[PDB]
Amino acid sequence: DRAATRDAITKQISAQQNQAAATQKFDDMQAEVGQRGIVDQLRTLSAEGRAGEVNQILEIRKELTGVQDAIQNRQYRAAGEQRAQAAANRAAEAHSLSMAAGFTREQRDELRRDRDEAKLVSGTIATTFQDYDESRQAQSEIMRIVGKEVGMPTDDQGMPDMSRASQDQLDAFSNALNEAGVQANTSPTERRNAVLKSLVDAGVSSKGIAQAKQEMELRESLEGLAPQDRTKVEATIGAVNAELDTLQRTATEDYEREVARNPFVEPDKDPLGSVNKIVDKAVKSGFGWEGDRQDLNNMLVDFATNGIKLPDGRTAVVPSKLLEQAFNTTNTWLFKNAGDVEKRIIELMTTDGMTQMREDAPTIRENFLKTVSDIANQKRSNAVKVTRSAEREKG
Amino acid sequence: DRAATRDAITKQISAQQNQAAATQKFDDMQAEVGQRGIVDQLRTLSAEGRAGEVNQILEIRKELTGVQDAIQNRQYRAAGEQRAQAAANRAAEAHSLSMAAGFTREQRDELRRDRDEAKLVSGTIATTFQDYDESRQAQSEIMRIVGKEVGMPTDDQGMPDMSRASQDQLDAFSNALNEAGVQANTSPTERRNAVLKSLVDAGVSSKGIAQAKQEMELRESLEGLAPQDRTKVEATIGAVNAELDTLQRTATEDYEREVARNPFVEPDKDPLGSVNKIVDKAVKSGFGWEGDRQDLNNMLVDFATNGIKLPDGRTAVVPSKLLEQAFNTTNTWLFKNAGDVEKRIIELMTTDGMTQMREDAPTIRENFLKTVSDIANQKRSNAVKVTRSAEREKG
Repeated sequence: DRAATRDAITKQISAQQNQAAATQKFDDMQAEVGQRGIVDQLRTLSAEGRAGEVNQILEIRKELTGVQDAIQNRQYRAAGEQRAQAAANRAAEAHSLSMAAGFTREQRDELRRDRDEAKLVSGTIATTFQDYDESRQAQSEIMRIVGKEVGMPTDDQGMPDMSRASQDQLDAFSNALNEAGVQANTSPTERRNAVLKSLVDAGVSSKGIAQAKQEMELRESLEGLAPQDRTKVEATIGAVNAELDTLQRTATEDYEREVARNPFVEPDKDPLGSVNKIVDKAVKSGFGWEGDRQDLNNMLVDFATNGIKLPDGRTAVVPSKLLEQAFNTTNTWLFKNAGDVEKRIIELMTTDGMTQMREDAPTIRENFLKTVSDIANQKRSNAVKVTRSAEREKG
Repeated sequence: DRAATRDAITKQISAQQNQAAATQKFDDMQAEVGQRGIVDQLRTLSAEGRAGEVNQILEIRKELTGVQDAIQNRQYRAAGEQRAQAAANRAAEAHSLSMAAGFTREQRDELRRDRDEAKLVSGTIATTFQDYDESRQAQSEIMRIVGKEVGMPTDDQGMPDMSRASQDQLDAFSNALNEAGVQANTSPTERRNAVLKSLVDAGVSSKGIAQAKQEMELRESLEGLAPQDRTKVEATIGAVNAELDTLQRTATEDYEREVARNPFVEPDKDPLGSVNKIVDKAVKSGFGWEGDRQDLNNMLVDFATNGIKLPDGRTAVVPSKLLEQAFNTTNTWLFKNAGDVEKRIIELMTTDGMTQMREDAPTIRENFLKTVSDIANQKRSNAVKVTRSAEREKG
């Protein structure tokens, strides 16, 4: 548990509560309390994935090949995006842990703050849209009932067809609206300002506000499109983002392989419980500490918790397999006292190649974070440009 | 493990990281993460093999014999090429190990460097094409959807037929492009310059750059061809390379038989653990070392690791079966002390025929390497000439 005093906690903590609320709301929505729709998986992680799920809800070899190709492309893109996001989250957590040596915000927590603001924006927008959808369906019930009562050309969804509805056809709906209902449906403006206020309540930099406004314009444009036109637009967006996706995924495999090579770039809390077995290797037919197994365990967990005092004047946490290979010598009789083993680990951590790898780890970590941030920014930028160009061209 | 200090490592190490990245990317692509295409094996080792796999994806006795003949010829050529490549790789590794006696680059590592540059070029180009293919399919989804919407003559692939598409037919695609999409697809230029920069990042001699440019021109020409015309062109390339393939394969059997004859041309790390059994033959009813089994093992592994001091002033590593036949005499009582057995092996390695075979091994090894390099260069040269001539003749 944490016993630290919050005190002012002006930033990164109100955002923490807001992101906790967003996560619990997403979990509750995914749990599907009661009976609802979502026949398919309906992950709704992103706009492209949500459009793919909607399509899933919806000569012969032509369509047989086309449907399969669409499914394969959508699944590949979504899997790549989600794996990249998870890897970036893990890398950001590792970078924050590494920087937390020594509320000490600096550039690392600045990057953390902007990424968390983006995550908060995305979660809040998804929650707002999900909440709106239920009201849309509830009101569409009455739109369909009224349309059937007066009688308009309708399809499986029940709402009168936009293309087939003439002015006289829409006159029945106008008369019904004049009669009762009073459903203004003006939310497409009020909505975003409300969200803005919530963001103002949370505290967001101008970049996050711009991202939220762009998400509003693109989401409203997408909602205004017909299902077929919406699918066409989202698939064109996927095509124009394909090269960015390929660059992002390739960078992710490169950086995760580098992580697999480097323990310093990614620590782990599991080996904190592993070190005990190494203690056993100091006892079985071996001359180690003079009956100081508890002392050895305490000093090893301290070293794996706070780190060794590097001679340069810094403190670095020793990883697991480097520690065990340092302990595993040709004959254990050489390493008996605590001073000897700490001198051994100190001199081994000061290896030239090991040192170079140590200061290489944060650089590659921050490069990975910067690259994924730039990839996301470029994806959003090309998406907003294409969507606004299409909207202008249509009308 | 290796504890050497990298320090500058300007060459052959950045290339090492790049080739490691290429190999892991190839392994990941071959693993087929998730669901994708590639109904057949789809090895995609070379252009000819990839074309054969594509054909595999695609009176009566006429076609029955023709398909079988095509499959047999393609399989034979691909198997010969891959076996030759593997044998050449093993020979190059053995030559590097032999030269490493005594970062000592010389002509052997110059040949290694140029071969590694060629391998890096091939791997990077294959990875770039594989990455591009997914985007091509994703965008072809929308091209097919739009073409079906407006309505062009189409086949199982879904894209409108090039020959059947008139100017008026392509006017629908032009209007759709003016409408939305904004898919420039200008990569066929930017792509290669990007690769060039990566090569500039890696560090490549001018010959490698020329090879990469030729691979670009031939790959783009192949991509521009129709499937039937592409098959015709690749089969003509195989026919014009058939004599080079025959020369290459015959040279490979000759040189691998010579390797089977000569241990000096190809050592092995396995007998390093085998020598121990010979030690047993020195104990069972035999007068050998005076209780120095560990000393004998240490001296034998040293001899098989660093080599014996030849009287000429050089150091050569003794092979396995020559060693065991040196030890296996008519009566083991003659060879008891270490000095006697080392004198025996020294005088046996100085045999006139054995010596001649010793200096014959590197010569035949480098001849094999030069021959395979020339075969590859001539194959690429005739391929580029035929492809450019065909491209000029078509248009």
